[PDB]
Formats: sequence, C-alpha cells, structure tokens
Amino acid sequence: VKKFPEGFLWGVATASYQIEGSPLADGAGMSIWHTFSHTPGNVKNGDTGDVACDHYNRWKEDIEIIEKLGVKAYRFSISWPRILPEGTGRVNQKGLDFYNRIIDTLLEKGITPFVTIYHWDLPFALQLKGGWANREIADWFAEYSRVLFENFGDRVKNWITLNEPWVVAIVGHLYGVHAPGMRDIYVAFRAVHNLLRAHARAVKVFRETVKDGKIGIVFNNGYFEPASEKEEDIRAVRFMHQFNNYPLFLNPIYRGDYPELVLEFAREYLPENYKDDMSEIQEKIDFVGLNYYSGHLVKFDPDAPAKVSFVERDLPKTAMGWEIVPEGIYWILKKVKEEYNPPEVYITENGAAFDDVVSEDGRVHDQNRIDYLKAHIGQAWKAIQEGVPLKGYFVWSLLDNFEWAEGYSKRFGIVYVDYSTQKRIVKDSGYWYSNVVKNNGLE
Ligand SMILES: [Cl-]
Repeated sequence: VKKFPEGFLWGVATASYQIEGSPLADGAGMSIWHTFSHTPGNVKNGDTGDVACDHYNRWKEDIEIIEKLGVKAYRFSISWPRILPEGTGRVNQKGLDFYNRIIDTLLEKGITPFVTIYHWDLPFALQLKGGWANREIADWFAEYSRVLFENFGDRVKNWITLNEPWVVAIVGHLYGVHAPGMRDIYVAFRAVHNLLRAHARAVKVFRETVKDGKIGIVFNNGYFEPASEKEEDIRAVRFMHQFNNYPLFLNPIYRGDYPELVLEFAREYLPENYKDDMSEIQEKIDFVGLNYYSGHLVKFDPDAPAKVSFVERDLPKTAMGWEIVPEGIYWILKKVKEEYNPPEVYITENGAAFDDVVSEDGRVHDQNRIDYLKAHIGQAWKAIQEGVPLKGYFVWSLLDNFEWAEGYSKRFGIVYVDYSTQKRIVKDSGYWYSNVVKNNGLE
C-alpha cells in the first residue's frame, strides 16, 4: 500500500496540436507547427497535425473516456491561433466556443481543468514578426492570456503559462528540430528571456482578472548522473541541471538572475541589459509543474557544442531510446523543494512510448508502460513522504498523438488510437490507472 493525500489530483494530459486536427477549421489562423510540419523534411514520414486524433470533432467522447476512467483532472492546451487568428487584435468566437464546450463538459462531470495557455502552436502571423525573438511578444502573450482569463476564468481556476520553455527556445531556435526551425544561439537565448518576460506579464494580468485562481509554469527535466567521480563530470551534471532543468527559469523567477553555469556559457548570447527585466520576472507564481521522462549519463567532453555529451548506458529504454530511471522523478521533486521551495508542485507529465499493438484478444498489453507508470508513481509517493508539496500527477497522454518531429510513430497514450478509423481502445495501462485513481494510490 502507498496511499496519497486526500484530494490529491490524478490527471491525464494532452496538447492542442497533438490531438485536435482541423488546424484551419472555423476561422483559425495558421500556427508555426502547421507551416513547419507542411515543410518537406521537418517531420518523420511527412506527418502533420492536419488530422491527428481528430479531437476537434471527438472531444465529447474523449472526455467521456476521462469520466469513465474516473480521472479527476484534465490538463489540455489552447491553440492561440484558434482564439486570435493574427495573434493579436481579432478574437475568433468559434475558437472560444470550442474550448467553452470542453470546459463546461468537464465541469458537468466534476473533472478539474488545468489549462496550458502555450504548448508550442504559436500563430504564424506572429512568427512573421519575430515570434519569441521579438521583445514585443511579452505584450502579445499578455493580451492573449487576458482574453483567456476574461472568457474562461470564471470556470477554469488552474492555469499554466508556458509548456517547457527550454524546448521552445532551444529545440525551436538553436537545434532547429522543432518549429520555427531556426539555428541561431543568440536568437535562442533572446527567446529564453522573452519567454520569461511573457510569462511574468501573463501572471501580472491574471492577478487583475481572475482574483480567485492559481497560475504556474511547466518545465522539462532530466535526471542527469555523472559518468565518473572525475574532474568535471560532476560539473557537466551541474551545468545540465541548470540549463536543461527548472533552474534556467526558476533562478530568474525566485532569485532574479540566470543560474551561474548558464551565464558562464551564455552571457554573450543574452541581451545586453537583460537584468533590467528581472524584477518584473519575479512576479509570484502559485505552483511549479515539472515534466519528467528519463535520465542521462553525462560527461565533460572538450569537443561537444557546449562541453557536454551523453555516454549511452545499458538500461531499459523506451521506444524513444530514453533510459528508464524511475528515481529521477523523486530526485527532481526533492531538488526543487531544496533549491527554490515552491508552495505547490505538480508532476505535469510522466509517461512512455512503447510499440503498442492491438492483440488478437482486442487489448493492448502494455505491461512495459504499467511498469513504467507504477514505478514512477511510487517514486513520487516517496517524495510526498519526505515533505515535497506534490498536489497532483498527470499522465502524458490520454491519447496516442502527433509526437512533434516524430510524427505518429511514437505512442505515449493510455488509450490507443487507430488512425485509419479513429477508434479509441483503452489500453491495459489505462484500466490500470483507473484503479490507481479509485484507490488514490498503489497496491
Ligand atoms: Cl526586439
């Protein structure tokens, strides 16, 4: 037995571009992911988000699956260009109606909505004016956030500004692997900083508009381990934690500057007077969302892009080639309490990709996933027993979906989607998770 606190929030998570399809229905503007995925070469098999899970039509059914599984919270994102097709200015009522229906249904069924404002589908119109590179996005994003708060904050009270701003900045603008597909280190660090400014401004507006809600922000994290006791391996680890994990953003939010080893690597790429923005950046947040999947062995490496490389290891791995390290989710929960002590934490994503098949017997026997989930939930339970204020846990994902530059080739769902028919088939992991939520814990 591992019982969780009373009221602990068991969740599933999605994102708009990954599941909705119909990216241009009902007056929506193009997003950067529409243009990026329609560009030849950017995404595995030429996949796009044109159809996806077709949630834009099947939304009532999907929520009926959430209700049927007795899952208590649904984390979903809003497509900015469905709401304001040019990014600023004109509000598309039909985009607001689509999300109103999802919000009302969830509340009817007593399911708690957690809204992600930004999960990567920037309006193409704003990308043409620089996107996250342009300091003006702090105003654009505040105006968008304000529209959401005005229209939905009477019913939604749990809000997330940005999903994984490191990935948005660095994978989008330095590695060029995600939209908008750029490779410029100076842009990428201007984007980090603008993401902070935008986040803080949204928080400021939220205090003015939704005087009874809670607002937070979500970070990707890895559990990095050093290759040795060596000279500099423990430092590589230090650097990777500070750059890749929550501190790149929480050092500014909580302490008013970027982390030490980040400024060592990147002071030259950040704007000249970036500190002028840091007191506004410290706008108080109500919680921190941490996402966690894998862990990594890392070494000092004098030839690498940024003095760090990954030493591969012989550990179980998901279809992503990601190492299964369940104790990272404990480590990161302990570390956030230790370093910044936020009042409330949520695990906003945890999950895995495996090559799921439908069996002759009609079922998906994803024991590899049940094992992955059960193990990580156990490590989260542990951190609760050592005082980490963890108030909820969100499985990535309710559905198999468009997995960014991987396309439909990676399945992270607790419900299997057959794309040829759009039929949902609850996987074992999903029936299982249902019982975890019924029992409010393990065994
Ligand atoms: Cl600018």
